[PDB]
Amino acid sequence: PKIHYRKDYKPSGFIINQVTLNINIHDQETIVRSVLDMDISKHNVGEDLVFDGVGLKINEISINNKKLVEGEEYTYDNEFLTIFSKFVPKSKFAFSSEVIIHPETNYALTGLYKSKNIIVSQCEATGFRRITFFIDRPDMMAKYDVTVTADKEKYPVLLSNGDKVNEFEIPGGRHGARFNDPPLKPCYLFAVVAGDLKHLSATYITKYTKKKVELYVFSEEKYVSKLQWALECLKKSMAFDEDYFGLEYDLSRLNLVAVSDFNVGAMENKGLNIFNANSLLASKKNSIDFSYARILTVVGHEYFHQYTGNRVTLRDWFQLTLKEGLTVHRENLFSEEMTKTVTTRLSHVDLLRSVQFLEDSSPLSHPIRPESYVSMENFYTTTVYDKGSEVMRMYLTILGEEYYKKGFDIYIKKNDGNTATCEDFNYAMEQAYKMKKADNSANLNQYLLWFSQSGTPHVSFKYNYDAEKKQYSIHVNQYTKPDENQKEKKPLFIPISVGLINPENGKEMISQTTLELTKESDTFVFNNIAVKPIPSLFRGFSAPVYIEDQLTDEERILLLKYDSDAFVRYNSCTNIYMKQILMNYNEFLKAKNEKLESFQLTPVNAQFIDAIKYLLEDPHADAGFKSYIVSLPQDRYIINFVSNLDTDVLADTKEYIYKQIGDKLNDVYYKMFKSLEAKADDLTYFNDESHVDFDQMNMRTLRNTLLSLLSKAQYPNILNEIIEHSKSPYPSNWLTSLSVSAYFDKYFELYDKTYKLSKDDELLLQEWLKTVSRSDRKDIYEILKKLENEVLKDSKNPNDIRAVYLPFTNNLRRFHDISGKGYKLIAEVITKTDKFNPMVATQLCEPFKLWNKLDTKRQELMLNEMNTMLQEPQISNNLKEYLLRLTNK
Ligand SMILES: O=C(N[C@@H](C(=O)NO)c1ccc(-c2cc(F)c(F)c(F)c2)cc1)[C@@H](F)C(F)(F)F
Ligand SMILES: [Mg+2]
Ligand SMILES: [Mg+2]
Ligand SMILES: [Mg+2]
Ligand SMILES: [Mg+2]
Ligand SMILES: [Zn+2]
Repeated sequence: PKIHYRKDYKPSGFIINQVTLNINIHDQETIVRSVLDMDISKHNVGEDLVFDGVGLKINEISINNKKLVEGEEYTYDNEFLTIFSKFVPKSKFAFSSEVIIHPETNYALTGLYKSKNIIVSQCEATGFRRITFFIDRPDMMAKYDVTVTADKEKYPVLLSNGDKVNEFEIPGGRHGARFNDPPLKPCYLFAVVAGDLKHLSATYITKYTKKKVELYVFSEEKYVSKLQWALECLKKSMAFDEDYFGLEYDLSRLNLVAVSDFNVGAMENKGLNIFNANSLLASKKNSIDFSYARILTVVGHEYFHQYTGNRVTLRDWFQLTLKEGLTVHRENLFSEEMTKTVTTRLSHVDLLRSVQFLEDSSPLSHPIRPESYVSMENFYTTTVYDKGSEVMRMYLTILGEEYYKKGFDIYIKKNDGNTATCEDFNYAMEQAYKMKKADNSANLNQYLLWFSQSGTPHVSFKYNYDAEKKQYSIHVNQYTKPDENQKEKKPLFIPISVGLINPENGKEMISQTTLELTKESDTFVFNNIAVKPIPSLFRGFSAPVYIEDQLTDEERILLLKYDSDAFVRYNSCTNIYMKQILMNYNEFLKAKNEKLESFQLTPVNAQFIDAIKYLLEDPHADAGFKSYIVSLPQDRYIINFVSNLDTDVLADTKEYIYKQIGDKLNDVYYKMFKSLEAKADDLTYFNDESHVDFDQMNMRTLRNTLLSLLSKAQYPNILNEIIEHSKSPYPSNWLTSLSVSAYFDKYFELYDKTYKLSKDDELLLQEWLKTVSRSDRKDIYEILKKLENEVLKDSKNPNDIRAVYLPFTNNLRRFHDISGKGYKLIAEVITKTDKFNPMVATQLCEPFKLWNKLDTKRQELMLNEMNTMLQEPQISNNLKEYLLRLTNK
């Protein structure tokens, strides 16, 4: 099993200057003819010519138009084509081949495949080798000349990278299109699409060069009415890159294409971005609210890759975070500016500290630039993406906007048209740092540890105030726990955005201040501090760390009410919740262990409940923020703070705390649920797909959150509200009516009603499936069986499989049933999926990531299912590799 090491990078002994492809699509097979115009590099030492080529059927291979013969001049083992060096030319030469591949039965959705009636490619990371022979690595840059042919009736729309330079008819009802793409590119950015596609289009005129860019968004005919918001988002993306970064699109045309079957969200193929339909298509009648921000982020994300990934590309795959962490960061800047809601940044942090923190304290922990890999298909992680983005964002926090923009432009101008590494980016940032600090002696060498060191730093605080001296001190410590990647962890460059709040009037006591913590510990002192402040720490979540604020709940409540920073207010609330959760958890655990007949629980802080009421009742406060404060921290955030977590005891703990708060605030909840209706459910723009109001959507989130709290509580006659909610035109509302009805006799009536509403739109039905999957039902296993038999069946669509099973795995009480029946069920699905799509099978492993954090019975149960999956004779490379790492084997 080949392990690739970052330190082993060496450039190829060969060069590929030109790729000329003929892709001929037929009913039962696809024939690919390829001529590679090649050369010998200065690094060549007379080695064999070895091409990647996976699952290819060879019809012929030639060098300089001379047929090569198997055995004597070459060998092929279904993974590598080896041409013996005595037969390899010493100067420029042409290599040609004709292979047969079979998109129809390509269910792994890598290489060239069929999604419904669309032929489509996915080449990142090493999928191009499933299409034709190549030296399949991103430093092998080449020009591409691509001809596609196909039955005209089935496949009237033909697309690839570059300009369409010819279209022609072919005898027998066929037709072709030729695309020439002169700029050099790595092969993972090659794409081809063929199908009966329908489109919306527009023309965009660039800000500075005033170039006309044609924008096309494509889908199957059935869903063409769902393309409009995507086009709006594309225009928005282009404008933001122009306005913030001064960057314009360089090509005459940009195509976005939705396909039903896709392993991830989307792919940034040059001039031909290809999307999971769930991340490109929406309409207000047929999509939940979440689709709108999803499409905005994903369209934005693929667009921003045109610079950070496409024009400036990767030397090697170990540099993945250089294009993904940076493009996620650009996408976050964009979406924050587009939505103008504080919950956009909060939602990113919420995801990082639950999902990515879990990963980073799991056996799978890695730095954002790993040292090795076996499977690229398993490399695309929340660590590389989301911790990557936080590391890219810290440069902005450290430099400020002006010098960050200067540094970023240095990176682009210096590396445009080339491969690059993480060091190139740090170097560019460092140049800006020298300018900002006004001495060329300043450096960011310590910053590189963010790329190489794994694990989440813990940052903790102590304070001192001298009332006579008017002198305030913040003592800060950082610590990262040793793990498998470093025995000794080094201190990082941690930027701490801080404010000081006057507790008497809630005002700022100092100007904007970013503490630069560069040692294991430091003391930051402030003079002329007139009164003892409450510190506002890591404003905007200014570093990806565990924050231990060492504040009292009284101080935290003051910040929650009066601080200026949304994240610190949100975090202060989170910290109050966590102190309560840990306390009640231990009390419940003790009662369980000692088999107590009676015991006490510590009630929720009443001033805290009063603070929530205060904020909820404030008509000038933000609805999205309001929905965060009435929600306990995510289970996957909580689990980072508890050893041997008994999921039952945690379920009882959450139940107690929600009941405590609802016993005081339910009337407030109910009043708000009713008063929010007019604005939240306003239909004025329901038939305008260009009008998206993120505040209004946050009001609906708040109503739907409140409705859930009231339904769980069995608030008097809340079922009436539920039934009326089911008649709302907004799918976020009527799907919510299904999940909250779980607590009532009406559940299966709403199940049928909402099914009938959902069944004729592919993506809406997947949303319905998710809603059922995550329904708080005691009969949820019986319900899942019904979904399998009646709706899911033997679908190989990753959207269908993920929709049915993943939401259920977050059911704390039932997925973690002490019998192990939920672990058994998800392992059976993983093994079944692994037969045809190893990448998605490993995605479906996600609930096992925390296995060694649970109580010892559940650790044993999970480990048993993982060992069972590992023992499957036909297990894929992906899944084997992943489970071996996860189980510390
Ligand atoms: O869709 C995502 N990421 C893709 C991306 O970065 N688009 O710009 C992405 C694209 C391709 C792959 C990928 C990697 C492989 F190794 C494959 F085999 C494969 F089929 C897809 C993974 C993630 C999500 F991270 C996002 F962006 F949040 F939606
Ligand atoms: Mg094959
Ligand atoms: Mg503009
Ligand atoms: Mg389908
Ligand atoms: Mg290990
Ligand atoms: Zn990306």
